Amino acid sequence: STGSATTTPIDSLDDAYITPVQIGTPAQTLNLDFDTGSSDLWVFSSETTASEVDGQTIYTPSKSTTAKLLSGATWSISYGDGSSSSGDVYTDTVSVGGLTVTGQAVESAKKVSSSFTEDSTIDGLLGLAFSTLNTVSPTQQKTFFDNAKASLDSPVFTADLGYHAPGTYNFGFIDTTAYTGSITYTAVSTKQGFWEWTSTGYAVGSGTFKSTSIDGIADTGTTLLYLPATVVSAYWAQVSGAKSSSSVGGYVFPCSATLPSFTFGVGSARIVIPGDYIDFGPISTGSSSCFGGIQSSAGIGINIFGDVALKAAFVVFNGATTPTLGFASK
Repeated sequence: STGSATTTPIDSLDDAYITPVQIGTPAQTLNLDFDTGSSDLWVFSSETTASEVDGQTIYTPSKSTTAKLLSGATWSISYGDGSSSSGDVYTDTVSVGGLTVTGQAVESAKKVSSSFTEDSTIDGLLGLAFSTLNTVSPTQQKTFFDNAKASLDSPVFTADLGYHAPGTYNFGFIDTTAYTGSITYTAVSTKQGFWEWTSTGYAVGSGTFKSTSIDGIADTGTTLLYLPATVVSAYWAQVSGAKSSSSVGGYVFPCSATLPSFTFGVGSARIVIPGDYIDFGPISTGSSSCFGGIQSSAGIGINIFGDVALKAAFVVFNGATTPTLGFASK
């Protein structure tokens, strides 16, 4: 089997991407944030505290003939941005882009933090990191990918995120029309439960490439590119008037600037992030200070190749017995 679904930016900045997902019988379609940095499929639901719902579409298990309470199971998750959610668990039929899994754990939120409530466009998350990170207790659950894997034509999914445009998540096949050149594969460590890999270095603009190992994660659920402070300082030093602002919470730059590109290495290959991808616009409405898309990881504990980086590539998440990542230009 295969599946193919379009993913759409939630706003004009590509802050996140939503992908429609069918849950239950008859189908209830929710728009989920596919997150290769986490392993829970959770939804706004009929159980969510009413004051914490503001415009989201909810899953109502009582209206699904295939829903079953997963008795005694609870979940609770905290993300890198400080957001959180928790609740109880149903199993139900879940389909993405024509690919169906029966018996998927659908984590029903009883509580969500303010950042979820305030984002009316995101009806929940679909985790695509390794199932060792799933938070369901006392019986850990598998991700949609892990449950689909044995049925897929190939044990892979691909992320093809757009810049200010829709893109695609494919399951079970690699669309050879969706990228240019060849795919470069690189090793993955699953020790922390992430799609963790090592970039071979970077360049700023037209500058020389610096060969240096940068361990980080491929995380579709993170907006920005978070790299070591040395790398990030070297990038923003090429932008007149850029500075790190402790009041704003990262590097800002004059909105009048033209940003340089940023290149990262994948083995001997190179992915180029155009400068425009690094512009996240005014820090507040009408400001002439703009927020940068490359920020320091120093306060996180891990480097994160988020959407700024991933949207510049066609990315293969190879879930074979030995997992690997692949990157191609597009």
